[PDB]
Amino acid sequence: GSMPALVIKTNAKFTEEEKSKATEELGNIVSKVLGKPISYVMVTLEDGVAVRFGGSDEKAAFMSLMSIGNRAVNKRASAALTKWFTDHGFQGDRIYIVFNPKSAEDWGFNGDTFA
Amino acid sequence: SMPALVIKTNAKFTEEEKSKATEELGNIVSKVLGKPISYVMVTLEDGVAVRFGGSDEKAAFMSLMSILNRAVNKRASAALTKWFTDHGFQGDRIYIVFN
Amino acid sequence: SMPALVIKTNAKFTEEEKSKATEELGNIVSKVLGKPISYVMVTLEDGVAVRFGGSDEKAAFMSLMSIGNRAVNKRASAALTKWFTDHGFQGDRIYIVFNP
Repeated sequence: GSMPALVIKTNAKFTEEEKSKATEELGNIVSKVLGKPISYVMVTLEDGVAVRFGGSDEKAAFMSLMSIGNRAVNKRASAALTKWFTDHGFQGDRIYIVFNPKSAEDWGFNGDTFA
Repeated sequence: SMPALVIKTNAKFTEEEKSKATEELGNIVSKVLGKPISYVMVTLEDGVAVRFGGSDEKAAFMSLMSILNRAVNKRASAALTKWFTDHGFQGDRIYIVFN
Repeated sequence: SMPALVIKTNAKFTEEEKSKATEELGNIVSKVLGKPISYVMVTLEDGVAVRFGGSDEKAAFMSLMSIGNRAVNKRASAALTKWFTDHGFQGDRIYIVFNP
């Protein structure tokens, strides 16, 4: 799981400072669970999004975790990312996490691809 | 058969900057993919909270969806990244994912 | 097994307009994918800068994420497009991509 990117959407409304802290902390979580250095970790966080999950528009979050190229790692990543949100008052079953792995030739960085 | 380019950045653009970006980046995609000019869906969200390499310096995330190959992906990465480096972004803070 | 519909538009919606849209579009996903609404995620972003066919006229982009066929995809496209055309969008400015 190299070059990971975590894209987050939530209907919660965060201050600018809350988002700055969130991208740091969620990025550090990604770095830790995937065993990748923080220098390649990308995090995007969009708040104030209209979200409905299970028919309810209560607080919820949608996340996609993308990376270059695992049952075990996915479970640890799901748990750790979900814990950041439950630590901030979200119900865990309203945290939707999807994983999108990619081949090196499908990842652009620094104007090139790693293939 | 029409590609889609989804763009997110923590940079803040004026309306004219957004208008020019979706036109120019859309035309880059059309040209590199061998599609007609304007035959592309482009979305651009600015002011997004972004962190890359631990830093909240200006950065951009792009997803390019086309119903692509190793060679075309490299040309697309270079051409899209050049647009951003020409507009003040660091080349190593541009992530492009191909689908 | 939990589908997600991600919507972006350059239209501007009120909070009440967004609430109604996520409800009705989510109900369409439930029906066309044959999944209970408890499994369906909908996100909606308005005020997005969009260009489609070279034009920044009112338009909507949708990505439907669900594990998996031509037949269901055709019905999904038709039903989701009808919601937008019933709510003031031009049909040829509705773009839907499927990600299995």
